Amino acid sequence: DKDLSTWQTFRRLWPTIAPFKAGLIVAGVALILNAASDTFMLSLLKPLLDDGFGKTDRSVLVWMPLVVIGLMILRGITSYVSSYCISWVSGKVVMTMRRRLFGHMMGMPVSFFDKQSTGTLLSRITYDSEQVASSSSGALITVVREGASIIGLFIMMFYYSWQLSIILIVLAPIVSIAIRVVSKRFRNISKNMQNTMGQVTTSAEQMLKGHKEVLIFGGQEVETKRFDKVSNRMRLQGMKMVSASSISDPIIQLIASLALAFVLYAASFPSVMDSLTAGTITVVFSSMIALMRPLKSLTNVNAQFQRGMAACQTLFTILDSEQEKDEGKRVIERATGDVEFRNVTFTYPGRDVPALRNINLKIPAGKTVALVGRSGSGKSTIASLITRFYDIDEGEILMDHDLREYTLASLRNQVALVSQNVHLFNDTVANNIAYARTEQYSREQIEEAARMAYAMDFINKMDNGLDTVIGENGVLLSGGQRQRIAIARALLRDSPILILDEATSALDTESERAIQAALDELQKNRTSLVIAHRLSTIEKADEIVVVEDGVIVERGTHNDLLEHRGVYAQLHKMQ
Amino acid sequence: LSTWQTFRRLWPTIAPFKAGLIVAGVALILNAASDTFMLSLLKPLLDDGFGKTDRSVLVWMPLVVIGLMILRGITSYVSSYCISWVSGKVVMTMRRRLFGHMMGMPVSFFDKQSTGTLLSRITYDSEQVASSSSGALITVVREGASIIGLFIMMFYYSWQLSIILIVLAPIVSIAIRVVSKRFNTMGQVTTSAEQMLKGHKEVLIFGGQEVETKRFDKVSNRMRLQGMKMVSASSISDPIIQLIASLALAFVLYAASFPSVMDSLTAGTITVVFSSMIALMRPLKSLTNVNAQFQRGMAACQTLFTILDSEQEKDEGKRVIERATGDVEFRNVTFTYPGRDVPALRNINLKIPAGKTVALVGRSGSGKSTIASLITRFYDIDEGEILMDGHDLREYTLASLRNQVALVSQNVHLFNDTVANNIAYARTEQYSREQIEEAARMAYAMDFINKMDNGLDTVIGENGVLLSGGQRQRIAIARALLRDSPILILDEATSALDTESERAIQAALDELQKNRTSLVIAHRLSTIEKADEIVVVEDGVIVERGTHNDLLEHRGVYAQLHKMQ
Ligand SMILES: Cc1c(/C=C/C(=O)O)ccc2ccc(O[C@@H](C)c3c(Cl)ccc(F)c3Cl)cc12
Ligand SMILES: Cc1c(/C=C/C(=O)O)ccc2ccc(O[C@@H](C)c3c(Cl)ccc(F)c3Cl)cc12
Repeated sequence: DKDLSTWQTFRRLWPTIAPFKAGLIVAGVALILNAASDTFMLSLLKPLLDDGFGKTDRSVLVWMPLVVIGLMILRGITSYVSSYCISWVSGKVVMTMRRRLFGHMMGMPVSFFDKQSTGTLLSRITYDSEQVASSSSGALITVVREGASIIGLFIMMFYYSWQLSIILIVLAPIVSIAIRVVSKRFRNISKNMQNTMGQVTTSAEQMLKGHKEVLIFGGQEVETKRFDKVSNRMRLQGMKMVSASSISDPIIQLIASLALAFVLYAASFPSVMDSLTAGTITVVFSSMIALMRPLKSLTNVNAQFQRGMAACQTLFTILDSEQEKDEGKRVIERATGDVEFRNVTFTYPGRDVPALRNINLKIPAGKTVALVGRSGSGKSTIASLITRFYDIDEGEILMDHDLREYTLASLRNQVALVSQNVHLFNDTVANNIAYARTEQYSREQIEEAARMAYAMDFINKMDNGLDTVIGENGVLLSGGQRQRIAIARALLRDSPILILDEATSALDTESERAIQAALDELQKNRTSLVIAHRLSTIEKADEIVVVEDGVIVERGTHNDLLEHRGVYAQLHKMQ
Repeated sequence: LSTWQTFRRLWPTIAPFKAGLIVAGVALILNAASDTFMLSLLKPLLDDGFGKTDRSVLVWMPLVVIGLMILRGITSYVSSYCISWVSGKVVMTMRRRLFGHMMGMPVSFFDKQSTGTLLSRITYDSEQVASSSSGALITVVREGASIIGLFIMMFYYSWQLSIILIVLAPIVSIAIRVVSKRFNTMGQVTTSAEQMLKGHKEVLIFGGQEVETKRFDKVSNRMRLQGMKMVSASSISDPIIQLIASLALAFVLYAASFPSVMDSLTAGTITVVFSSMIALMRPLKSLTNVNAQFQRGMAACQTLFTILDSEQEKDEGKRVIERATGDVEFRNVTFTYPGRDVPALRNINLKIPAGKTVALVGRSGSGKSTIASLITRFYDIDEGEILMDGHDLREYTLASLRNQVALVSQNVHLFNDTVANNIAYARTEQYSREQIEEAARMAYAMDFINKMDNGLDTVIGENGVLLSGGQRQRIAIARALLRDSPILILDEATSALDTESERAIQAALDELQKNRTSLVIAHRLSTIEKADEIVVVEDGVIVERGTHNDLLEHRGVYAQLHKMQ
């Protein structure tokens, strides 16, 4: 199962890697020469013992130290080169994975974000994309280098004492099965301790975060005894974790030791020790010893690699997720702003009570309409629907054509959102007022935008004034100032359809007559949809609609609904 | 001086277990000795086994190797188990100590530091200390035994070559020094992605996909460059070090050529001498880096002694109250958060007559929440006096005082356990499951509990991954209801009001607030208008108050405040 899953996942990833195939190829050749350094250095023992102590000083003297120094230079160079090439390929593929995930997540449905913590996604894309590369790199390096060295060593063993090698080979399958069984018995118990440590973490974190309810409700004994239990289980699982390998390693090298001691017990018998010499035994047996590390490394590569692909899969699924549905094909430059809800009903995902039902309303160009009604109702939902954050279930919302006929980009350039909870990207004030159009709007343009939004009183108080850096997640700006900055954005862009949210707005602003003048100047021109909560806007609004339980129950003018004096006057009395 | 004083402050926690350390130490000694005895055997094999003596190649070697390997494996297993046992015991003792102590600290301690930082103190630092110190001990003993076991063999089998190597060791040391000396962007990646996911709403309108894509491009590529840089630096270091060592060894071998030397050497003598020289390269590497790891361990440990030496909140109150159906009163209370010098609360006087619900409204940042924080004595005041039943809150022992208050807030933490057990938190045995279940429906929390797979015995699993914002709130109400606490503190600033079933929560509050003292940081219109007294807070002071004939018109701020929300 999992070999197949991991291999299809890998064939998915190879497109991302193939552009850096040159780096891969180079690293591989360097690894080959690296393994040959070691092979050719172990060969150097034969001429040393036989000739250099068969009465010849030239060997030990002139060249042997020279060749060793040169081989070590070669080893170091192959080492550094392979290291660098692999680290380069990995850096590239990791960064590529990350740009893919970022670009994709940016284009996801809003439902995807309100539901998931920003963190989990952020953490996964930084950690997993690095792990895929680490595991893949290690696996490749192992196969190449150590599979080259086992070849070198097997051939050398066969040239020097063709006989002894086969005794090792015939022993190989049963030794392999023995080692594999011993390995599978004990060492495969990381997740046990991962669970237990997750419990340690959970207890500690619940106590630290919920410190205040522990204090009020007096659960110190409960939390304590709980930690006493889980920490001891964590201890015991750490000890079982070590015991696994403490038991499995000596056993395994003992098995290999038996195989080698049999080979050596044949070294004493006459048929083969006659042809051979004291220098050949040395190189052959040292080859066999050297082989133990490559064999160990190679028989764990599937573990390493399948792990890498198991993380690559969690990245791939995020990529496979469905992005925002966008099939408009219609584009509009500077819409007029004639927005009409016809028979709109809509229920948020997962819920079972519609946030809106049979909603019918009409907003003509250049004029405003206030959505007042019991807090918690669907006026906010109405606002959210015009931007296609959520697709209605039944009916149709028209802009001049159904919103879903329009490209999301074109549809969204028509809409300007002014609320207190606007996001302040950490950057200059000017670049926050001209978020994604720094190239299109002049400095004087931005200056006048901020002036007309009655924001310059608190900008001129900044450190560098208008070029001061707001952000750092918005500490430097209060809400009454965030509103005016949002208003500056909207004035600059001069979008044809405004969505104004005074719900979250703070009317407790030392400067709110200025916020009111900014709004008056903002909405002179264009269609406006206010989730109203101010005396000023409901005073000047062209139409007031009263919403409860996702239904429009009364429509009319302020004065006409007070002459009427029905539900609107009930709200008037209440607020 | 500090690096060792910290270890001696720590040694008391370890000394109960020195019994394992010494056993591990002997095992390490014998392990080094086994590895040395095999290099010893190297000479008999060659010389004797091919001084025309199959006696050695059949008898000596095949069985002595197996014996030595058995001993090696057992010494390894034993030292492993001993060190692991002691290390587990100390990390357990220390994690338990830190959990208890941190829990006993005041809220002033938690405001400064992140919760995740304090969690790291328990999960990692406490393990890193024992890790680094265990590794220090093992390196010291094991490799300090191997180094001498090898040096002896070296000088014995050929004093000539060995002194030649020793005379070179100083220069080699200085050289490896000079090169091992030559041995933010991640924050920008996490930030560039996090403030994208934050402003996804603002990125979709204004069309900020392009500018964000290229911002990321920049940041990601910059960290890729940094990440390659570090590995390149690390990579080059060791090749050069191996080259240096190999130079010295090649010179030694050029020396073995001279006839005065070679004559002493045999096929086996030189073999084992150079074998031990090479083996010595890993003891030396380990023995030069050991004090660095001890340093980092003891630094992590003095971090935790900084935590342990901090003081737990003060509970000198010797007064107990079984239960207090009584009023809480603020008498000219003034407060300033430690570290700030502008009082969050100036001269304040506030009465919450028993049974009555006093709803206090105030601007989001104001000291309205500070009041409810003061009643439970999360912080002590600077001037004034808070009386519960006409006696200073500080007169009481904190346990009794907090038994009288129940907190209800959306963000109330739900601890990984059964729904039922969360409702009877810290008093699971006291209340019968009938009491619990009644408390559950009385809070309208049952509408969603039976939907759960095991209902009331379903466990909130994986740090609270199951429940909704609005569900936690009804569970908190159930907890306070069941406990039936005289003083109700109801936090509605964190409430998250827009929910699927808010009428349920509202009626739950209706039931809870009734015939019970309630002090609510109110945002809801309903809990406000049907409250006994409304109290406005502006900055550190109270501006104006009002009942039901005054709720009609307030002199101060209430008009605009009510108009905003
Ligand atoms: C020692 C060893 C490990 C290592 C596992 C670990 O260290 O965890 C892993 C896989 C192996 C597969 C075959 C095998 O066959 C023996 C006959 C053999 C060969 Cl073919 C060559 C040289 C030898 F020395 C031996 Cl003994 C030994 C193996
Ligand atoms: C190889 C090595 C490391 C390791 C550094 C690293 O790996 O980072 C660290 C410190 C050293 C100090 C002296 C030294 O002297 C050489 C001549 C020597 C001796 Cl005295 C004994 C046996 C030998 F095999 C060698 Cl070569 C070598 C050292």
